[PDB]
Amino acid sequence: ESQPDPMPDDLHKSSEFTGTMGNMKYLYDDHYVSATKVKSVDKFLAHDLIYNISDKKLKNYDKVKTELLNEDLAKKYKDEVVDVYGSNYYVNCYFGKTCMYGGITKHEGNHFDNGNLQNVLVRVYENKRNTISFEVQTDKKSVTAQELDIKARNFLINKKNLYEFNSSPYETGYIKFIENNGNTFWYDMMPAPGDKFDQSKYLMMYNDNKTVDSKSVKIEVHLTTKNG
Ligand SMILES: [Zn+2]
Repeated sequence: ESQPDPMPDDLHKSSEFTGTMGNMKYLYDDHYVSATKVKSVDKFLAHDLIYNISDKKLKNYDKVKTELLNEDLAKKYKDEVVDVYGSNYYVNCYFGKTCMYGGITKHEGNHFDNGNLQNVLVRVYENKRNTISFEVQTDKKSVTAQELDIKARNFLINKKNLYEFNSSPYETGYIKFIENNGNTFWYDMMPAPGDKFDQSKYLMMYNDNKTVDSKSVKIEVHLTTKNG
């Protein structure tokens, strides 16, 4: 069964976050771990996998630990040739090391043919009006929801100032995934109330390694603006 859509009090309010909105912005603004045809090299806890992945660009890490929801997932992927996509953090990361959640898909059989890319449609709703729509791309057949989530938020940060250093133009936001079997789920896009932001804790939602069919999945982003 589907996750029921948000109740009014399910959704975090950015007005109730008095920490730094930049710490959320940072997780999604041109920010991801990406690795291809890798195989885990080690483990810390029972539910995690460590990989030798170096960031090209700014050269900040060469090992990545991904935590999974349970031990069965770790065992399932441990010796598989995988591709990795996700949002990394350094604060309270403990095994040039960085930490993330989920992001795992088997490589073999998971790509479209002629170097093809699959376009996935994101409809954006602002105070319930579909104001803009845009496409994100993946070359994966079964893609993590996290990868599509990161791609969509990166675009909304840049095009819609979704997150800014001090705050956000939006009060609440969730990203909803609609699958072709009718299953739906959603992530809260705002930080928990209070004055600190816990990145390890926020990102932990991706631990389930949730995958969707890229060719068929529908995405909705539902935002509410501040005054009314
Ligand atoms: Zn691959």
